[PDB]
Amino acid sequence: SMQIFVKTLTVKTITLEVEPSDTIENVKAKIQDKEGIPPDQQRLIFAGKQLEDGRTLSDYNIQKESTLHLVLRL
Amino acid sequence: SMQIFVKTLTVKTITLEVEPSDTIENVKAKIQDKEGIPPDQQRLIFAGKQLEDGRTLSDYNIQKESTLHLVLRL
Repeated sequence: SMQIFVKTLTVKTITLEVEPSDTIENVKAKIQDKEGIPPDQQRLIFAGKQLEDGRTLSDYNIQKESTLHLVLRL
Repeated sequence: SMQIFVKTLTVKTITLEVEPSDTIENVKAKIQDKEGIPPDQQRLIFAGKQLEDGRTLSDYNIQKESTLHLVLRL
């Protein structure tokens, strides 16, 4: 009869396949391919630091099964 | 070649087909059908007010194409 919309906000953990030498920028692109989030809205955080696009995961000693935090720009 | 995890707060907006006389409990039942969230783990919000199970969409003046907000609770 009638349609309503429900906007949901959940805690979600995504898994990515990466190389220690991938840049933060390449990681944001992989997040886009999986979530449809453009890279310019993505803020990636590890151990309290904002991750810089032009650096690699190894630059931040992001190892296997490390967990990044993704926060979106408003 | 490694696996990493990215934890994010993800926004998903769902559409529901309802009648103005549907109870909130009936609406949560439809959310379960489409997202698999049981009604007691659902915190359903309209216009900043938490919606009560025994009340209808009309009671809260929820009209066509209205948007509700949902977060998960234990």
